[PDB]
Amino acid sequence: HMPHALITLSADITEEIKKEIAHESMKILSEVIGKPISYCATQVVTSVGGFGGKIVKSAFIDIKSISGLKGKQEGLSDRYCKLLEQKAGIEGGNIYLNFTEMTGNNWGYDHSTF
Amino acid sequence: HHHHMPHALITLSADITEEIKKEIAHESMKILSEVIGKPISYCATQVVTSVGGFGGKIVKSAFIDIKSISGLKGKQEGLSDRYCKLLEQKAGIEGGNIYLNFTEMTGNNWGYDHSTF
Amino acid sequence: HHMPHALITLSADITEEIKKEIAHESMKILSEVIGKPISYCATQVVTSVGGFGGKIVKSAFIDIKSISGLKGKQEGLSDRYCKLLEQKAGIEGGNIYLNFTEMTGNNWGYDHSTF
Repeated sequence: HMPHALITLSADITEEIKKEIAHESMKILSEVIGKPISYCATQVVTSVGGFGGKIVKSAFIDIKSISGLKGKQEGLSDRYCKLLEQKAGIEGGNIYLNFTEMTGNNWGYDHSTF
Repeated sequence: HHHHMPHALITLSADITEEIKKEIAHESMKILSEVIGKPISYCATQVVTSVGGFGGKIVKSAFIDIKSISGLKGKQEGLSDRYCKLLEQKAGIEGGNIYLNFTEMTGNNWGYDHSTF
Repeated sequence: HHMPHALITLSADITEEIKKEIAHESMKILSEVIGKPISYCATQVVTSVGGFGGKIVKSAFIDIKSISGLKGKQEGLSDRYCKLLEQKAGIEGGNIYLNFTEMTGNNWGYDHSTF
């Protein structure tokens, strides 16, 4: 399935906390999408962010994979919102998520495609 | 009367202050709300500082990823004009060094506050 | 008129100069493999904190987007970027994911307008 999470968040957090978020994100991907964690990936990007016209700690989480998302979107949102709430104090009302299934031909990994 | 949930992820490579980045995020959300037509409480924006190039040269540039649950069809031109005027005014980025993408998402692929749509 | 773009999110500890070199080479790769002139090839290099397989390690995610012109070139594109990131940033091929997306022109904005 090759799940990936690009997490763009604007909290003032330590680098350690960013690493813990990346770690928990890969665990979340494996547990909810159901694949072995060795193929789960995550990048955490620090941003300057706003929600509803206000500058507030917030996030956008871009989930992409070679299928495996259909029906699992709700569970992933609840896990990620609890995580960013727990590690960065970001409110659920200030987090957007996106889920996108990609065909193998448009998925690159280790010099090749699927 | 119809909920659209617009988002703009702005990746730009200008040398600008954090305050100017906040102003960009703020104006971006106003632009989204005014042009896509939704209440601004549902418009969101993240500004990401990058190292960037255009046309083989290293130059002030940006990539603006606009996403929503519909509401984009026909509004892309107006959005391109307002964002290019914004990044030019605040960061000095030329219109010829900004790319934008527009993507309409189905509700089931949109997460918010522990649930989906 | 393909307008290729590469958004490179990588978590290596590299200099700003090296990041410019990656962006510079990225546009050349776009121009050479998609077959277009480089004047419309564009790239952003974004520094992240990243992991692969539950561990924190240098890794990358590469978002390749254009108005078509990708169909069939993805294999070649993955090979060049994986070699580029290995050579300039020491990132292993097994810690790089890539995505390819063809956009219709009406959903492609540039210089105050669309296509």
